Amino acid sequence: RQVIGLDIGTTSTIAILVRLPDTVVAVASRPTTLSSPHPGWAEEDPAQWWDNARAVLAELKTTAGESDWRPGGICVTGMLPAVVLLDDRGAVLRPSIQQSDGRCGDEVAELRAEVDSEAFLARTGNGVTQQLVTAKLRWIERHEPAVFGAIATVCGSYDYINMLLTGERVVDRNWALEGGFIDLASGTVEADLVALAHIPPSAVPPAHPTHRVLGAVTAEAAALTGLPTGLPVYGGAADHIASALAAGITRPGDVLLKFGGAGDIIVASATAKSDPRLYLDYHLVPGLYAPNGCMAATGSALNWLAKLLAPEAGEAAHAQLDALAAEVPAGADGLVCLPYFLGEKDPFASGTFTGLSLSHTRGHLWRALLEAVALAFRHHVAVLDDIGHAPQRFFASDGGTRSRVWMGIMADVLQRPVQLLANPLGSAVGAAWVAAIGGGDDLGWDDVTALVRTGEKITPDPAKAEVYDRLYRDFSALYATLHPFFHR
Repeated sequence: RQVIGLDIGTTSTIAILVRLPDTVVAVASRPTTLSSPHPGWAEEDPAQWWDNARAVLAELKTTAGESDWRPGGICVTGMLPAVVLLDDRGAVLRPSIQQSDGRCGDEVAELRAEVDSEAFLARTGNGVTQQLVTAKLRWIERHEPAVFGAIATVCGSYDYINMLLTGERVVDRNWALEGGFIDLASGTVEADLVALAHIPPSAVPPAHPTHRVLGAVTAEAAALTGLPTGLPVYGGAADHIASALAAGITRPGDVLLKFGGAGDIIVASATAKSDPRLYLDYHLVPGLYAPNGCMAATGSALNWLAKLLAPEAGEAAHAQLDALAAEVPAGADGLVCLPYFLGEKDPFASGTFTGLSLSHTRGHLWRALLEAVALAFRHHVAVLDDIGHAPQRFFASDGGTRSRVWMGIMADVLQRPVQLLANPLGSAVGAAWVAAIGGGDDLGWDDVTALVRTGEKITPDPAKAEVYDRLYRDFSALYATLHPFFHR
């Protein structure tokens, strides 16, 4: 029994064909262009998503061949919240504004001055930020009133592709929630909330939950994509959440730790409870929420430091530095690092190394950074705990998992077992799974992990709890001490 996931990614459009329960029959990809017409702008062409999607779906069929082509449902995921504008005829008004876009600081300031940023965050479980569809909408109204006045539909990237597939008009709950349109209490688009963006409430399509069938592939879209006519299409899926699912975050208390360029932490919870510190999403798993967080400098901060410390080491840099840090005690001999090189995610704090002496070596520096990143991950976990999400079962994925030293450090700091895994194909897998569970009940959400490369489960050394606890206390006190100085 066969199923497809499609991922409308930021620099890449990826589709996979899975034969259940545990086989990836085919993978297709295509590059996507991130434009920036002015500094801090991040835009994409929704017509390239669609062209990418047609190519990659058709290639799936061409790769697997007709004799192994029997797809039974498709789910589309991608980045969010992207802002796509359609006029009354369904045509794209201007290029899509991506979530990394930075053009709307002024409107964020107004929004923040015009509503209670806490009441708001308690309401939508997301903060008043440039990532709100609402902030980008206010910017457009003031900078491109003609675009603004022509808006019949505002939606996200994968919502747009789904419309092209089914002719339905909806958005993912999660696009609307991250976007600022949904009240957690009601789980629906609120007039109230749309009004803030000064668009008519008709301009935002009804929200739709990922796990439910959204519609079927139309005749036009069968033609353009190769997909069978009438193929069931599921709700669109938020990319980072589908990634959490694929990593096996399916039960309340499950936590994913993503050692990417920027770090993420994603947790499944029965508790919906916004917090100034952590953003909220619905899980794909019905009934669950997915509080999540991001840290700006993670693998990026290591790449920076590896270049400084192993200038002409090439790729071996990390391997070489990992080895040095290995020979260095936990806590790095009194080194304490704050890892906020782009800021953190509150203020504009900055990277700090302290406790340095002429005895420290490149290994201590590398280690201190390794430990600091771990420590920031710990802090999130403590926050999750505080809010009542009860973090307990831990997974790590992405690039940093290739470092046995880093992961040993992570576990010793967290003082819980950490299950390492590889999930290279990414979010597309979380998406195939949604359609997998919709086309029968021979499978649980649970079962996704047959599709990923689960690896070593690392146990902490309990004798390290006492040093990392004190380091944690130091890290915390370093930041509290340097706060006033950072906001001088």
